[PDB]
Amino acid sequence: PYNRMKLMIVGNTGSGKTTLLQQLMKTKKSDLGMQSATVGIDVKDWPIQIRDKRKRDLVLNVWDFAGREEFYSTHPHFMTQRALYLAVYDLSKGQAEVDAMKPWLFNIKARASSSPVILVGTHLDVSKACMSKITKELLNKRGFPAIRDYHFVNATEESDALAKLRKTIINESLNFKIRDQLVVGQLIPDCYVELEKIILSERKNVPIEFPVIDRKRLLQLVRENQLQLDENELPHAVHFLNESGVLLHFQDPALQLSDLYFVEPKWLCKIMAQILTVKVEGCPKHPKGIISRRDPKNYMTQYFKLLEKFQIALVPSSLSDHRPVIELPHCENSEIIIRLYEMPYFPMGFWSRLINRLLEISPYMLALRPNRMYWRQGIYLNWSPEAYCLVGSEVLDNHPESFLKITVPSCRKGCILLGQVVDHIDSLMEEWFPGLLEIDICGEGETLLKKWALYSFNDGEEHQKILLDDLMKKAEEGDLLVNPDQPRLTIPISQIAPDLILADLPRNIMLNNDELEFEQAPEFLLGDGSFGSVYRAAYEGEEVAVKIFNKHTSLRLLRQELVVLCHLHHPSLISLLAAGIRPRMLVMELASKGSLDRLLQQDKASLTRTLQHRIALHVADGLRYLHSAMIIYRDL
Amino acid sequence: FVEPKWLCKIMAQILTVKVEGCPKHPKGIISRRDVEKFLSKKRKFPKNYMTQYFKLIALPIGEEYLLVPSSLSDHRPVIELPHCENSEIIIRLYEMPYFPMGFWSRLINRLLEISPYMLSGRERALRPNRMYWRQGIYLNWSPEAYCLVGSEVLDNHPESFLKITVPSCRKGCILLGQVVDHIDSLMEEWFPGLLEIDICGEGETLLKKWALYSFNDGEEHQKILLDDLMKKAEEGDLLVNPDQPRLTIPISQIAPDLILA
Ligand SMILES: Nc1ncnc2c1ncn2[C@@H]1O[C@H](COP(=O)(O)OP(=O)(O)OP(=O)(O)O)[C@@H](O)[C@H]1O
Ligand SMILES: Nc1nc2c(ncn2[C@@H]2O[C@H](COP(=O)(O)OP(=O)(O)O)[C@@H](O)[C@H]2O)c(=O)[nH]1
Repeated sequence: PYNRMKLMIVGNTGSGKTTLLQQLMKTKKSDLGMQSATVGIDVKDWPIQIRDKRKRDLVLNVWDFAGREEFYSTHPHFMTQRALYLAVYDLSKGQAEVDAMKPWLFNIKARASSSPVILVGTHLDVSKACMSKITKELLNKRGFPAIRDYHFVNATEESDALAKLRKTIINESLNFKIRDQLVVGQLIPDCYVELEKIILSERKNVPIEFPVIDRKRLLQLVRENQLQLDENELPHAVHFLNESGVLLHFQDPALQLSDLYFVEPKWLCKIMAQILTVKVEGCPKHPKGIISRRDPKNYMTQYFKLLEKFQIALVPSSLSDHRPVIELPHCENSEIIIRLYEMPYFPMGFWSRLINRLLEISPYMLALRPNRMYWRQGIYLNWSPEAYCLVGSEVLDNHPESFLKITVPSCRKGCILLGQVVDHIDSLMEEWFPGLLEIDICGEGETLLKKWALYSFNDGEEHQKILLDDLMKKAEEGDLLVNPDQPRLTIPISQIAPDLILADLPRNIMLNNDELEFEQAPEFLLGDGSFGSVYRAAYEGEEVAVKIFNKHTSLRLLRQELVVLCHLHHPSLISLLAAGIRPRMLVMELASKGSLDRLLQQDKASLTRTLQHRIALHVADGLRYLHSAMIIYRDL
Repeated sequence: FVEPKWLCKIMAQILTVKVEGCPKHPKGIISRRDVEKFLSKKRKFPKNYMTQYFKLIALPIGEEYLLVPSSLSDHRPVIELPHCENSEIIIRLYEMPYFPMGFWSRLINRLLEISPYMLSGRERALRPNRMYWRQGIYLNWSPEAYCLVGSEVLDNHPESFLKITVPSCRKGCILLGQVVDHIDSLMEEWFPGLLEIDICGEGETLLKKWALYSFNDGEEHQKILLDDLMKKAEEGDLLVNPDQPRLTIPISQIAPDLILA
């Protein structure tokens, strides 16, 4: 059995975070009479030898996150889904700080959507006990994560309330049980436990200034002991240990640090927050937010290399919260495509990653350089009055949510930019915050995020753009135009959302449904292959092979495949001819003789002993072109 | 005006309109509805006169919103540029002891004419992008034609500067010439004291105009005040490095306006 969880503490800018934990841990000393606000996340671990019939002496680690808003950019890295979350009221300012909790709870829901949260009042000596009303009214079960219990400990001193809170923590930890698994008492191989023991023992035998450990040292320690791990067991073992928080290791190939292992996580977390606290009150030659290389044994390079790897370097935090007024050339309600991403709150590490994803993409419309101005919530990378992209962030009147208004020109060069930024935002959103884009069939189908598109029938002077949900607009794919209740006038789909229709791709891949005849229902035209999804049809008067896609392939994935398939164009590689919707198909050249495997299986005599050379030459040419295109075929 | 207090405090009130909730306006943009609702007394015709007496404060934008160049954000945005090589940008500094009162709002108002290429109606127009702020302006026709006229502060210098950056191209030279001509007109009409030739200063004025150059790309910019480049262009057309008389840079790229380039 494995008995180890994470008890993360959550709250804002000064509350019972480092004070509550002391009596929760029953730390008697409390030598620091006046302690400062937390820098980093302050990892600590404390075992609970439960004095009852059950003897599961579980040891769990607390990560009491810093509450100041300047460290908020790095917190979502350490928000795992295998943990129990706390919250702190600061009941001194009752009925007000409960509202201040809502961004934190929303972030917890976005990151760890299936973990219980326990709310804890941290003031009784001062004041205002009506906060439990609002917690029972709007904060209970309205989009927020699954609240389990709420407490009102005095925090300054031990008491019956604190004991009840500790028992509640014990009960909720021992009854975690995500999707009926009972994590707190699951079963793992003993090799993992032994590796954890040796790692936490070696934690005390590393240099303080640099506890980073190379993979060679880990292979040394596995050799010194009698572990039964091989090269094929470490990639899962260290990942499981990382999920338990014993040591942080990163498996992203793009960020070239997977060789290093970060034992003693508190050191790494504290170093991550050192740059965010240094300032200069001198001459403001540089705008607020930008910074260059300014001040040990070769560690200086590794520092900002790690910051760049984490994308904390230009410091996206403390970066010019006020935006300068921007006056676009064409804003006559018809030359601009606008899309909105209405969400209840902005997730913590959203903008610092977003303005760090579109930033590095210089080869747009492909290498020329774009002008750019960065603020805490925008990019606005613009090339010319006819080619730009403004990814802003405003609040609508009489609207408590947060919006992400992307404004792009509607011309040829704007469709590409809109589809390329929408794809990046969607990928970020589904990769970092899966709890937001999560369907909710139970209850109303809110999904928390409503992606709107703005459209106006009148060619300018409409004075207002009508909203339209992107899913409802997507279901309107039967035709090619949208129209109101008064159908005398209509708007093409391409002008208001050129990403749903395959418009951001090069126009030489138009479906051209008028001249295409194709019978999907019969199977005698499926003869290409055997029980496949490819059919035979005729397009432009020529015999071709179409590839009908099932419901599995999403539109975004298909577009991401087509954008790289369209630019290949070699005479030894099957070249695309068209693609389109109704249904999601793909037309390509028809190989008259079919694949080579069937011929080898049944027509072994057809090869005239010199075709065996021509096939090899053509395949070699194809492989040469593919490797010249810096793409690896991987399955031939 | 029989009551000066009323006029002064009306100007003050228009300069201090604030709305809760962080509305869709970046700092320095006000809407007529907001200003009418902000003043507790919702007058009918005096509101029209107040919006019409701003011939002094609040320029009209789109007949529904007002720009207030004296209340714009004073935080210089983190702004990059297409070109960043020393041989691809022309930089002209205007060193001053201090910024006169109303200088940075007069410069913006003057720089809101849009015809540096259309030549005052010879062509139709060419609308650029703009990034107004209290101490600067950015105009962008293309990644090859742009202008950034903004204040700058240098290390260990108690003065204030007006660094103008343009691309080192033909359109960059056109923009530099137009901007320099307009700024010289503004300095001549509204702030003659900075251009005043002090006899006690012996040919020295509060304004000093520098051109930044670099013989080799990557090195630090060196300053030469224009009153020497005028004579050096009277003699020849090239600037020569005194240490190495082979690194020669034309005056067609350090200051094209001197030689009518
Ligand atoms: N353009 C074409 N002309 C002729 N035959 C083709 C063409 N494209 C594919 N085929 C053949 O039709 C069949 C299609 O195989 P396909 O690539 O769809 O297989 P798969 O990806 O493993 O299967 P699936 O996607 O259905 O799970 C194969 O036998 C292939 O050789
Ligand atoms: N009077 C009083 N002060 C408290 C109480 N709980 C916490 N504090 C104060 O809050 C501080 C804790 O700081 P903390 O929130 O952990 O720092 P942060 O995590 O970086 O925001 C301590 O210095 C305490 O003085 C309480 O119940 N009563």
